[PDB]
Amino acid sequence: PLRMGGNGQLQYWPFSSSDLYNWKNNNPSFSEDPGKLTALIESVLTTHQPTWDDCQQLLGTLLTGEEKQRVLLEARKAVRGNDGRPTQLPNEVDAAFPLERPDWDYTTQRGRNHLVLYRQLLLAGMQNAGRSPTNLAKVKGITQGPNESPSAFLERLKEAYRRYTPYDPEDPGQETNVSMSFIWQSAPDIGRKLERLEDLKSKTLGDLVREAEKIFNKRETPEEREERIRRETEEK
Amino acid sequence: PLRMGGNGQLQYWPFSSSDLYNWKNNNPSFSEDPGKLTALIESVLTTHQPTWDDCQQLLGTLLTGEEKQRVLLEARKAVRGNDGRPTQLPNEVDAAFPLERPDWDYTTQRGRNHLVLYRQLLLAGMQNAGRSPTNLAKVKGITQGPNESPSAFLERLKEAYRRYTPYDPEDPGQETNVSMSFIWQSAPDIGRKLERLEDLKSKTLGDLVREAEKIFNKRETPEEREERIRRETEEK
Amino acid sequence: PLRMGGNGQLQYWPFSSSDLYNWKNNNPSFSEDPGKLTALIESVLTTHQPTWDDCQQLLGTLLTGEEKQRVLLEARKAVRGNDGRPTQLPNEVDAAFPLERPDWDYTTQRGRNHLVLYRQLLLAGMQNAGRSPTNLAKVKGITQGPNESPSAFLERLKEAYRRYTPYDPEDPGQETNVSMSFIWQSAPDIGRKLERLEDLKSKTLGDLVREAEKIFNKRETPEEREERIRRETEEK
Repeated sequence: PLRMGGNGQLQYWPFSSSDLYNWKNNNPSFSEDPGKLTALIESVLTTHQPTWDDCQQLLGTLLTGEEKQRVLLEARKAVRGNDGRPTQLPNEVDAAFPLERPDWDYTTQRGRNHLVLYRQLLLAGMQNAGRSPTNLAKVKGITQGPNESPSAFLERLKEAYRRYTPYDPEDPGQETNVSMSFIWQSAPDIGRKLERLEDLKSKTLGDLVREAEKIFNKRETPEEREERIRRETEEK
Repeated sequence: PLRMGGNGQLQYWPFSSSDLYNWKNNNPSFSEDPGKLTALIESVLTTHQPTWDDCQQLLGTLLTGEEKQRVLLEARKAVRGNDGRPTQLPNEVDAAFPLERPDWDYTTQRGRNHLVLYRQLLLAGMQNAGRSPTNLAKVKGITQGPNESPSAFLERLKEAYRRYTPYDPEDPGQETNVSMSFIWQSAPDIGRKLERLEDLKSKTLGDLVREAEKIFNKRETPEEREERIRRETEEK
Repeated sequence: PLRMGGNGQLQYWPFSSSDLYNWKNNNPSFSEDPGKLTALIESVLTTHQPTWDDCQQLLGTLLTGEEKQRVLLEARKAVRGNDGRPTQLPNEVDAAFPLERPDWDYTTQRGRNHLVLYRQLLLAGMQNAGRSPTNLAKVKGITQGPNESPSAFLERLKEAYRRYTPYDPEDPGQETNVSMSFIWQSAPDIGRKLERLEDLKSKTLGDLVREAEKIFNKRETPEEREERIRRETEEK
């Protein structure tokens, strides 16, 4: 890790093994649920400002051999040339994301910039390695459970988009797409009412969740329903 | 109708009733399939350069009383103020889309500009009146038939988006949304292969149609299949 | 451990015993799987910049008496003279990799260089001690499992090369050799297709893995197969 010392100079210290093992033990494996470790590592990359060697310990400790490999190749595939486009030119790929220890000096602006880029590419690698073979059926299979809140259902639906499509459900250009899945795959009472909303085209994903919550939050308690039935007094 | 005369001056002539009645008789009613008459009228608005009175004959002849009313209110709802935003200010609405004969003189740039705008708003009115209550189930219900070509299926899917959602399936921002429905609702053999395409995220709607056609075009003729079976020679 | 202090001077602190014991407890023994501890120690040698005494604690804590001995003799066997060749000259061997505490002063370039070399030789020792009696049958016995991904299979195949041959499967000169084992020992459907690839000679190990993944990723789901069978409608 690196931190700005009291003297205005970066200061280095190695990761405590307790932190590394705690991070490992409190999360699923990367393969089981890539989002978990990816989010943890994204955070650490910022708070701990790891050097290249530190990143090797992170990866080496939190990922299996096969996972790390996937991530590293994905990171190298994320390198861009000075024209902002992908590049497979060995020297450019090696310079951005070296597989062997680089001579980066954190006391230099040059070293720092490489470290920044390296960390950014590492994150990209994990994000992309966390992707699986596109399978739209998995997205269509996310249906709101009878007790499931609209916001909880939406999070599961977004997770399926992330895992099983190339589309980022948080992109502004995907909003109507996620919105349509949300409406279609909500519980039937909710979906029928969302479909009938006035100025439906104008509803954001957040609007739709709030409208679904109004219906859900109108759940009509089991006790209440039973009481009504009892007071039914209509016989056959 | 108006046309540029041989002397560089606009020339007026009334619609032949044969054209009006032919247009009516060769198309479904607006209610049955709004796209038909809307496209015909959009074309005529250009080729025939109708005046306000001509537009009344068009509407009066091709639409029922109830359809025309819907269209006219939809057209007035499409009027924009000078700030490009909707306006319900009577004077602005009346000036753009008058319900009673205006004093527009086609020999004046002023008259011509009003005519242009009027025609544009009329078209907008028809496009919007042609919309129905949002019903996502209708879009999910468009499934490729066993003999249906991928391009024919895509056109039916787009028609459902137009009729039963507020989303324009031709908008660039809707492409991934339409693409996902196209993949999910294609015939199962096709959908499974489209889902497995390399660099799926990179495929346009046109790309997906071409890939689906390759599979469809690999239909494996009934005769061929039967022949194979005959030459099976595998008994039980 | 050593680290560059805020004053530009190396600073020493002893290993926390919690780190040493955590490293031990979270890994297999060296004998069980040498790669585990070797990779951990390679990392620590960099991040913790251990002195000669620190290295004795590392080895003493993570290895058994018999393992440490193997490693130390292997490290001394890795010493090179100034002509880049092996040397068994006592003074040269002792100077590079001393068995008794040396007078290396980390505040001197002389001391630092010896420390660098010592750590490099220690790593070499572990890498070589981790080797076992050459046994090609073990490499031929690595066969892809029916559920095993091509990348997971390749990692197991490389592990067998490391453990049971003198060849480094990551060497550029071994690529065709590993490639041929990969093709021959892949699952039969995959191997038959890899063998038929156009311009096979041009395929890297990475290319072959990607081609095998396309076949594997075409696994034809059990459910799918069953469905097909049901819809078979061919009786006997």
